[PDB]
Amino acid sequence: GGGGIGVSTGTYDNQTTYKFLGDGWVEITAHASRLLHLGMPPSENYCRVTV
Amino acid sequence: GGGGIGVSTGTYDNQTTYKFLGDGWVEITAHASRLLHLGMPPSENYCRVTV
Repeated sequence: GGGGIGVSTGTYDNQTTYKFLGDGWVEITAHASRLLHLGMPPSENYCRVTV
Repeated sequence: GGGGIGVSTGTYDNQTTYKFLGDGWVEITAHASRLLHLGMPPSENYCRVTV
């Protein structure tokens, strides 16, 4: 159904919309979309490191 | 009644009001008030002057 490997699961949107309401009030909706690169953690163990 | 020699007959107003309506529309009402000095016309006759 909605879930599928070949179907996209979201929409890229990065635009700042300005909605002027009244009496000088402004609704500023800021959309931000970015592509993220994640890699394998050097270790899978939590570590107490001392500097 | 409303008319009187000692009563003022108007209000001095010289302010630019900004009324934001919506969708970014602005109603700019500009009030302007000035004191005017008028003197007697050098002549009371219409004149066809040639330069």
